Amino acid sequence: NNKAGVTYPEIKLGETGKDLKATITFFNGRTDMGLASYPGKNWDAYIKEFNAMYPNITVKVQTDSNYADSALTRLQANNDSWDIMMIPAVDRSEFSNYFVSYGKTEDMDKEIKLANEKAYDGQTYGVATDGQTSGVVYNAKVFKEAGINELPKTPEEFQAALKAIKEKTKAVPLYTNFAEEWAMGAWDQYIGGNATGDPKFMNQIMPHDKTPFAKDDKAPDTHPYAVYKTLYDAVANGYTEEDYSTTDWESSKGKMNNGEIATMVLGAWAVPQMKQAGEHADDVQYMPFPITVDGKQYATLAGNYSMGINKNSDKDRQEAAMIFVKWMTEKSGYSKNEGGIPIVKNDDSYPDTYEHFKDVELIVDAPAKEGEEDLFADINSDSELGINNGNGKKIQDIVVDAANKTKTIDQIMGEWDQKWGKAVESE
Ligand SMILES: OC[C@H]1O[C@@H](O[C@H]2[C@H](O)[C@H](O)[C@H](O[C@H]3[C@H](O)[C@H](O)[C@H](O)O[C@@H]3CO)O[C@@H]2CO)[C@@H](O)[C@@H](O)[C@@H]1O
Repeated sequence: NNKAGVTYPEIKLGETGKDLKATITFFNGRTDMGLASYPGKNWDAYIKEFNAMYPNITVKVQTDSNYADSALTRLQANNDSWDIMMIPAVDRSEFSNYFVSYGKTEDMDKEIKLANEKAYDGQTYGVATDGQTSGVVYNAKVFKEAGINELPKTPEEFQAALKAIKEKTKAVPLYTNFAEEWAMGAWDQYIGGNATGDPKFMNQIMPHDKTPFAKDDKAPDTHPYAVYKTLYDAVANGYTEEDYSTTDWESSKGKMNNGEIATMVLGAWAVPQMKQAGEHADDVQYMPFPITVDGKQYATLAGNYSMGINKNSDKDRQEAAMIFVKWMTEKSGYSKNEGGIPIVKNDDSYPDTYEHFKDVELIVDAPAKEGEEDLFADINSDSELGINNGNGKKIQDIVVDAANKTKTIDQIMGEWDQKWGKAVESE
């Protein structure tokens, strides 16, 4: 939907669009970085640097809490109040209904990592702010006070860790952030590569499997089951916060930094935010999610939120926005301050955030089989599980079910399997 016909591979930073005078609006969920008190480089700091190269492209930022729903509402508004947003849970087959293409996916694949993540039909509609993994944020000082001198790598070792933390320390062993739906929905992030070591599990096995959530009796501490059982067991064993209904996200950052929370199950993007939330940065560390597959640990490599451009925006703003995105990708250093993997395609660097990952194999999810690019998304929709789509409510239900002992983890996963397998048959 490119009005200026300028594509991302064609943009020569500091040359292209130097004649443009426009104001563009950047809508994202980093409310922290919209504040003057951000304990790092905030948005204005980046924009000031961008303006040294493009002084006549004014970039303004808007941010919203509960971004996952606000962005969806903003797309329904169908207006010009934004030029760049972080793409929300829009299906691939709908990208071209909202966003401007950055180019052919085969061209963008020479420029960025993950060019086919936010893509459809050979066109790329999203550029990730950085590369992400999911793991566990943990306070190493708390871990030392509890006698834990090596990181758990399996679910049983993880629960034993939580038992030691609760026994020997005052830290909340694992904080759920139940009250944040996105924080609960983030458990979906662990069920593919992390849990199976198989890049083909998410997009090629799950849409052809009626029971992806059942326990794997050949390796019962692997596969999606083991992921969600970890959460179930943390709550049921009494290793989480006393009141799940009153969790608070912003204050949990400080509590992790000061050793009042021992672990939180979050992506790498969360580590600098909590390192910075207090004076004890060096106690806040990042570990692989504790699953091991045949002696090895794996982490899915997938994008953070991707930057998408409004097809409503006029010709000048579309191009200015593409120039800003390219500047964020190639120049800003944002990935390096926000716990990110750089998105420039053949940048092999990585922040110190991954210093416990030296033995971990990062694997990008395989795409769908040729011809089934929509099969997973359709199954997900029919089943209403919303896997990796923001449905945190299904995760909240586990916390409630575990805390109240109304259902076993197996009953819950069987219920998911019924809904998923019915959807699989429908499509
Ligand atoms: O699931 C989509 C996407 O989620 C990414 O993680 C997001 C969170 O979903 C959430 O939006 C979080 O918002 C925070 C923000 O980082 C900061 O802490 C601010 O103060 O508070 C808000 C919550 O109100 O931001 C992270 C990072 O964008 C990430 O897990 C992706 O891999 C994933 O696809």
